[PDB]
Amino acid sequence: PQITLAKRPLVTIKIGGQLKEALLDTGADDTVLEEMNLPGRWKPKMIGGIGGFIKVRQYDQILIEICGHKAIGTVLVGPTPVNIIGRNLLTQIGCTLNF
Amino acid sequence: PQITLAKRPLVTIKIGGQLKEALLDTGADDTVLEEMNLPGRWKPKMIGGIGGFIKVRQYDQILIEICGHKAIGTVLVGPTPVNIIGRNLLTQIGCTLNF
Ligand SMILES: CC(C)[C@H](NC(=O)[C@H](C)NC(=O)OCc1ccccc1)C(=O)N[C@@H](Cc1ccccc1)[C@@H](O)[C@H](O)[C@H](Cc1ccccc1)NC(=O)[C@@H](NC(=O)[C@H](C)NC(=O)OCc1ccccc1)C(C)C
Repeated sequence: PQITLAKRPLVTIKIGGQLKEALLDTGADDTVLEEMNLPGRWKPKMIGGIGGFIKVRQYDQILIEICGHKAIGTVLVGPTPVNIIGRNLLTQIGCTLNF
Repeated sequence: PQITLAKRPLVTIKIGGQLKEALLDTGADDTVLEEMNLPGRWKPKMIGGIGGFIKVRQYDQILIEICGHKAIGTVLVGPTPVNIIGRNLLTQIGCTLNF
């Protein structure tokens, strides 16, 4: 589709067999999900943003469906106040910016 | 222009009599720039992201140009490590996400 930006670009996703919404985020290199249960091995990492840093669990090879398109890749889980799909999955679903 | 997302979507902007590089950010409500001098007597403002909140300065009716598309709006300034163009300006230049 084509999504305008007068509102937050919040879309429906499926991950871990759960429906959620997430922000399609051109300014995020990575994908960061609100605190949840995911099965699998992970490893601690740390990410930085506006407020500073946070600890997150990194999981690789996680599948997510975003507005009907599938992507598989790394996902970080931690205390973000919003789920964020970053350029790592956005490129897989063919997403681009246009003006 | 069509921008893809293998790399950070950095473009060149003109603001405040200065040329700068910044990130087109669909997950930023507001535009936020690294410390510079701007025209006007600013109002304080709180913004949050990954890691909590920071206090920044808000300057309204600021002239900005992005890839030759002019826009006027609020621009915040404070301790971002990167310049960010938020949806407040992205909608003015007719920017959309597409897939
Ligand atoms: C991982 C990402 C989330 C991202 N950071 C990165 O990509 C970093 C630098 N990458 C990285 O990989 O480094 C860590 C690392 C190190 C070692 C190993 C592994 C990893 C990030 O924070 N990205 C931000 C840009 C940035 C980049 C570098 C440094 C600082 C900032 C925005 O693009 C990103 O789009 C976030 C998304 C977001 C939205 C909401 C909550 C949390 C995060 N938006 C924001 O941070 C913006 N906030 C907003 O848009 C908020 C929600 N609005 C707002 O606060 O308005 C007023 C308000 C007032 C009162 C209450 C509420 C709101 C902010 C820039 C304006």
